[PDB]
Amino acid sequence: MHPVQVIAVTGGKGKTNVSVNLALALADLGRRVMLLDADLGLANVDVLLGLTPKRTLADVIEGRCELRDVLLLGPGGVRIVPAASGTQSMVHLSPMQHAGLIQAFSDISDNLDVLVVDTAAGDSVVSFVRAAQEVLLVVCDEPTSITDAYALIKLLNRDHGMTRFRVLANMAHSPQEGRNLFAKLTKVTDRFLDVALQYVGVIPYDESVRKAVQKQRAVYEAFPRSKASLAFKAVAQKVDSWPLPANPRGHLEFFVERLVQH
Repeated sequence: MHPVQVIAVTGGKGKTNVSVNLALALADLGRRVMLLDADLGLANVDVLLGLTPKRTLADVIEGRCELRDVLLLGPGGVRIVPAASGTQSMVHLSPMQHAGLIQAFSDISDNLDVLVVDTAAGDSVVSFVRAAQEVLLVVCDEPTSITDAYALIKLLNRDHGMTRFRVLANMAHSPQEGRNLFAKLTKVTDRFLDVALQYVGVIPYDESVRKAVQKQRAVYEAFPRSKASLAFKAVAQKVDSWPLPANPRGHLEFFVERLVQH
C-alpha cells in the first residue's frame, strides 16, 4: 500500500543516539523499521580497532553474500545494515554491482515501512543522504552545532540539489532554547540560500539519557516514559506524517535509482 519511507539522520549521537531512538519509537507505533549505518567517521576509526563488521552492504553489492548475512541486531532488536565501508562510487557501478545493489535494497524493503539512515560524514555516505526522502538535521547547544548544521545544508544544497530539511533540537534545556536554535538557522539560511527548513521540535535534556547510556541501552528502550523518550514518540508521530515517496509501493527501486544518478 505505502511505499517505504526513507529518513536520513545527520548529527546527534552528550551521548544521544537519535537514529536508534527514532527507530525504536517508530516500531512502538507499529511501524516495521530498519537502520542503515552510514557513519563514515566512526567506520574509519573502527578499521584501526579491528571493529569493522565481517560483512557489510559493500559485500552484498559485490555479490559475496546476501543482505540477511550482514544484518546486525542493535538496541531493542532493531536491525542494522553496516554501510560505511564502500570504496566504490555509486555512480561508477558495474552491471554486476548494480544488480547487487538492487538485490540488497529489494531485500531491505521486504515487509518494511521505514528505513532510517544514520550518517556522520560531510564520501560514500552522502549518497544515502541525498537519496533519502527526508533529511533530519540534529542540532544542539554546543558552540559549533549551528554552524556545522549550516555548512551541511550549504553543501547538500549547492552540491546535491537538496532544498528541504527537517531540524531537531537535541537535549535542549527549554523549548525557548530549541526555538532560538531554529530561529538562528532560519535567519542564516534565509540570507544565503533558497531552502525550506521545518522545525520538528525538541528532545528535552533528560538525565535518563545518561543513565541509559551508562547501561549501554537506548533511552527509548530503557526508559520509555522518561521525558526524552516521550519526545521521541512524538517525533515518531510527526515522522509518519511526512509525505511518502511519490511512487506506488515497490522494492525501494526509487532509492536505488537516486543512489546511482541524479
